[PDB]
Amino acid sequence: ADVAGTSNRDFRGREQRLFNSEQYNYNNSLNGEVSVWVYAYYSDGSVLVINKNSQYKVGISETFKALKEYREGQHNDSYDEYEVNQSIYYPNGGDARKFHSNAKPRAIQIIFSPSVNVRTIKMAKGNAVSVPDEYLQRSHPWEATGIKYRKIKRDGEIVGYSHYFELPHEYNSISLAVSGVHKNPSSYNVGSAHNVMDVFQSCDLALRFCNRYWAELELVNHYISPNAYPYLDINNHSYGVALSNRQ
Amino acid sequence: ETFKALKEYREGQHNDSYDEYEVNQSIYYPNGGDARKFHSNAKPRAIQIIFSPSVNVRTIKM
Amino acid sequence: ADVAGTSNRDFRGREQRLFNSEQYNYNNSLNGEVSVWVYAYYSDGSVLVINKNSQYKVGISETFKALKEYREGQHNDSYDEYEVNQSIYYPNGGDARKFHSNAKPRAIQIIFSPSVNVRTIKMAKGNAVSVPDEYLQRSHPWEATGIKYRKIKRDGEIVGYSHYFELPHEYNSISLAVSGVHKNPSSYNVGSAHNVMDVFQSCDLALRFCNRYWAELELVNHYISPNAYPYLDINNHSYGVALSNRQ
Amino acid sequence: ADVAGTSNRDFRGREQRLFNSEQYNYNNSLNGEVSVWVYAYYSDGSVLVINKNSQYKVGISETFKALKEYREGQHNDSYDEYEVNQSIYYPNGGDARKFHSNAKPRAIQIIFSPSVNVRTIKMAKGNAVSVPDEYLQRSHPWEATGIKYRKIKRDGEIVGYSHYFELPHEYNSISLAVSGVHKNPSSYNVGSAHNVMDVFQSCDLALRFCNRYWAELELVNHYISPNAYPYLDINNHSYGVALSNRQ
Ligand SMILES: Nc1nc2c(ncn2[C@@H]2O[C@H](COP(=O)(O)OP(=O)(O)OP(=O)(O)O)[C@@H](O)[C@H]2O)c(=O)[nH]1
Ligand SMILES: Nc1nc2c(ncn2[C@@H]2O[C@H](COP(=O)(O)OP(=O)(O)OP(=O)(O)O)[C@@H](O)[C@H]2O)c(=O)[nH]1
Ligand SMILES: Nc1nc2c(ncn2[C@@H]2O[C@H](COP(=O)(O)OP(=O)(O)OP(=O)(O)O)[C@@H](O)[C@H]2O)c(=O)[nH]1
Ligand SMILES: Nc1ncnc2c1ncn2[C@@H]1O[C@H](COP(=O)(O)OP(=O)(O)OP(=O)(O)O)[C@@H](O)[C@H]1O
Ligand SMILES: Nc1ncnc2c1ncn2[C@@H]1O[C@H](COP(=O)(O)OP(=O)(O)OP(=O)(O)O)[C@@H](O)[C@H]1O
Ligand SMILES: Nc1ncnc2c1ncn2[C@@H]1O[C@H](COP(=O)(O)OP(=O)(O)OP(=O)(O)O)[C@@H](O)[C@H]1O
Ligand SMILES: Nc1ccn([C@@H]2O[C@H](COP(=O)(O)OP(=O)(O)OP(=O)(O)O)[C@@H](O)[C@H]2O)c(=O)n1
Ligand SMILES: Nc1ccn([C@@H]2O[C@H](COP(=O)(O)OP(=O)(O)OP(=O)(O)O)[C@@H](O)[C@H]2O)c(=O)n1
Ligand SMILES: Nc1ccn([C@@H]2O[C@H](COP(=O)(O)OP(=O)(O)OP(=O)(O)O)[C@@H](O)[C@H]2O)c(=O)n1
Ligand SMILES: Nc1ccn([C@@H]2O[C@H](COP(=O)(O)OP(=O)(O)OP(=O)(O)O)[C@@H](O)[C@H]2O)c(=O)n1
Ligand SMILES: [Cl-]
Ligand SMILES: [Cl-]
Ligand SMILES: [Cl-]
Ligand SMILES: [Mg+2]
Ligand SMILES: [Mg+2]
Ligand SMILES: [Mg+2]
Ligand SMILES: [Mg+2]
Ligand SMILES: [Mg+2]
Ligand SMILES: [Mg+2]
Ligand SMILES: [Mg+2]
Repeated sequence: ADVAGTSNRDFRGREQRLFNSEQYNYNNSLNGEVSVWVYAYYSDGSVLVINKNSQYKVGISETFKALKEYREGQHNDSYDEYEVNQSIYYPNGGDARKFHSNAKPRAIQIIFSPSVNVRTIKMAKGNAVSVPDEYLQRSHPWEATGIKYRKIKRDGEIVGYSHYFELPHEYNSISLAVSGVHKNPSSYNVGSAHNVMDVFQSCDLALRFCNRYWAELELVNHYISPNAYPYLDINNHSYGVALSNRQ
Repeated sequence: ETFKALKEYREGQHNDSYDEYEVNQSIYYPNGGDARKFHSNAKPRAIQIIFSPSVNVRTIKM
Repeated sequence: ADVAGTSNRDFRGREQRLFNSEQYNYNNSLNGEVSVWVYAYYSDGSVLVINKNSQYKVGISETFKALKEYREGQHNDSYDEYEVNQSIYYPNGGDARKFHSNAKPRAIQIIFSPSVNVRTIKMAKGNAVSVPDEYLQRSHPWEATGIKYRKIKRDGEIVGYSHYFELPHEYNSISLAVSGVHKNPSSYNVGSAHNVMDVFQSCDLALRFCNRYWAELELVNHYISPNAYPYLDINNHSYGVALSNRQ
Repeated sequence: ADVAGTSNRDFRGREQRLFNSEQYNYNNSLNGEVSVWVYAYYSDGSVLVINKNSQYKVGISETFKALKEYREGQHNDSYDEYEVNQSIYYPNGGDARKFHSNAKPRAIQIIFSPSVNVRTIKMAKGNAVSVPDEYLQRSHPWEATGIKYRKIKRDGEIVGYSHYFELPHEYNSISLAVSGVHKNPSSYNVGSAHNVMDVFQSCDLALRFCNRYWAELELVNHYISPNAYPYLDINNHSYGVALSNRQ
């Protein structure tokens, strides 16, 4: 046989490159996944991740209460935290024993898989009683925030998209939903009558994952990296795997 | 349902809830947790899916 | 001096081989130990080991209750488990909040040291109220189960004997005692009048060991291997050390 | 065929009677069980049963502490009960908050299977520090109490033997061991040299059972009756099954 790495007959090299290219391209087909992650960062350095993976479109919707830190199997000041919520829903509405709950997120990062179309991304960032813009009567139910997403890149390839915003002020008390649509450069509308019931089934088939990691390092090591997920850390370093035309 | 949601939960009884957080960490990534057991008895041993007879079987997706 | 490994004057090699042979043969003398282990395997992957080591003869006897899983320093549903025992002693006799106690053993392995005589092994596998065979009136107090023991082998040598049985069914609710006698190819009966009081003293001198390990791996690493004990794991792999005529 | 119940050719009737006779006689053979029960009765109406079943001989030995009532999975005043024991071991030796512990047995019943030889029964009824008769120096280690055992009878047959004694006084604070030997009308001594190692193995093979029932009714219904055990209740009623020459 030809010697490795010296000719066009290195079929192991050609198949390795095809194996990667096919994964990249499958994810972008209408048969592929589109995925979103919301990361809520807490002052103790822990991170709640919520992930949803589905065909055609995907999103996540959470209340103010649901994004607060919850330590499984530990004390959580649960009575005082009921009172904190009352005081956040209406000023002076509660009887809490603290000025600032350390369970409130200090920051949110939203990441989409590279199979999203960025122009379809929509976010409803509401106040603590789940209203998008001060009063229901004057609320558009979302903002199209695609222009703010940064490309997470590895070896020159877009491995995902990130929108990050800090919540450093006492008044940053939010509810949050986000949504994006899978790329579709074709003129076959996946929600047109021929396929609309498949998209209804996709609403039931979407898989969700939720967990609190103790540190960004642990999130990088045990969540992002093992699953070949995109990520951007506090030092602006990009994680992910480049696949298109690569061995 | 998530992996976590299908685990056994005994309402109003002890559920080893701290150890079970650690079991989940060890299931999400090998050697990722610090649990005090090899196998969680809260993990399902089996799943049965049943549909009503009004389903069309060719549309079922899992 | 002669060079190592090249002549009959490698006295270090001769002494190494004698050191091993003497241990093998001492254990088989009437001055040596005979040992039994009972392993009760639980559905959480943990393993109760009971070991007894004595001269002349050895055994272990346990109730249904004693073989149930007990987690030292943790919750054990101890009130519900009293009710589980009532329901196991007589059908519908208890008021438990579960159909199957996960503390019930899923399997038993009995292992004897290679100094046992296999034809002397006896087992009383009783029901949950400690009766060998349905009713006392019709019970022979034991079954001689030696024919069922497998040889645990390493490098061609018998390092011990194993009888394993699963308890996979709801009705497998047992009490258990086992017993074996140290080899004695001589015509000197160790229980004849000259030595019988020594065997009575051996009943008092027998050393017992009991502990729950969290996994078969941990049992292999920290119990079986450090002490040069025989074992057979779920994958049918044999552990032990061959000693006869070996360096 | 002949009609049932009218001739010597009712082979189903003959086999039924043989089936019962064989159980009766097997239990009395040297291959059969001999069994002892100790029942400790508490003032709350509950009953601790300890049972031992073995070939050749059988007994039970318990400390003062071990015979005290223990409610599995409930409060047991365990600190105060340590102090009660100190005050029972030596007058004014403890710092308990009660004059009389309700965990002390009010009565003991010892029952043997009908395969015991009554003349071999021995009892060591000690004081609370486990001394048979006031001081060790003057103690015979047992009393042969067979003459006091009553025959428990059903349909004319001895189904077992009972010795009962109340402990109604404040000073009735006891430790207790009992022992009996299986019948052997032969001149083959089961402990002579030919078989002595089998009797040593029987010491390891003896099966034990222990449990606290909440009432004598529950003991009758769920312990005595289902297992065809002999018993004598507080009303002097005999329980058991007659088997010899019976359908
Ligand atoms: N492309 C490129 N890579 C370099 C150069 N110097 C060092 N590198 C390293 O080499 C790696 C890329 O190597 P290759 O994948 O073999 O080169 P390629 O440009 O992808 O070409 P093909 O894989 O043959 O299509 C990068 O990760 C760089 O860190 C350079 O001049 N050009
Ligand atoms: N006996 C034997 N062992 C082999 C052979 N080939 C590889 N081995 C390995 O060598 C090991 C045994 O080596 P030795 O103990 O030196 O050979 P031996 O047969 O015991 O002979 P002595 O120790 O000199 O009595 C085994 O564990 C084998 O895995 C072979 O042909 N014969
Ligand atoms: N033996 C006997 N039993 C009676 C009499 N009257 C009523 N019985 C009842 O009948 C039962 C015994 O019946 P059987 O077992 O048929 O009589 P048996 O004397 O044992 O005779 P075989 O069984 O034929 O050997 C007892 O439980 C009594 O309650 C009587 O006069 N004699
Ligand atoms: N020394 C080099 N000269 C020319 N091209 C290079 C060199 N090193 C890498 N490249 C190529 O340039 C492209 C971009 O790779 P690069 O590693 O710069 O991007 P990245 O990992 O997305 O971002 P960065 O490394 O800047 O964080 C890839 O195709 C890569 O192989
Ligand atoms: N390649 C070989 N050819 C001949 N004899 C061998 C070879 N390898 C090992 N032996 C010898 O054969 C005997 C049996 O050793 P072996 O390792 O097969 O037994 P074991 O460890 O009890 O079982 P196994 O390895 O099959 O689980 C030993 O004396 C050993 O030294
Ligand atoms: N009416 C009767 N006349 C004659 N013999 C009887 C009668 N009833 C029973 N028997 C027989 O007398 C024997 C003794 O039975 P019985 O029921 O009197 O003894 P038990 O059950 O040990 O004691 P008890 O019934 O007095 O508590 C048995 O063989 C039985 O069949
Ligand atoms: N504003 C508050 C906060 C707490 N408490 C009281 O202090 C007790 C403990 O507080 P909690 O907030 O429930 O904290 P933990 O019990 O420590 O935590 P958890 O409930 O999560 O286990 C409560 O039962 C409640 O009586 C209160 O009166 N008023
Ligand atoms: N891997 C583990 C498991 C438990 N624990 C400790 O043991 C205590 C009790 O364990 P937990 O798993 O919370 O069980 P329970 O309290 O019995 O059950 P529950 O929490 O469901 O009421 C915990 O607070 C925790 O301190 C631990 O340190 N490490
Ligand atoms: N069949 C049952 C089981 C439990 N319980 C009640 O629930 C309480 C807790 O149950 P238990 O079985 O004792 O479990 P734990 O307290 O969790 O474990 P442990 O006792 O081993 O520490 C008990 O006090 C008892 O009141 C009950 O009424 N009936
Ligand atoms: N003579 C006694 C008896 C009890 N106590 C105290 O009261 C507490 C409770 O008593 P205890 O006898 O242990 O009863 P419970 O806790 O009710 O029962 P258990 O321990 O069996 O669960 C103990 O920790 C001990 O401090 C004491 O000081 N002196
Ligand atoms: Cl497509
Ligand atoms: Cl010897
Ligand atoms: Cl016989
Ligand atoms: Mg807990
Ligand atoms: Mg609380
Ligand atoms: Mg780079
Ligand atoms: Mg081998
Ligand atoms: Mg409890
Ligand atoms: Mg206490
Ligand atoms: Mg009668």
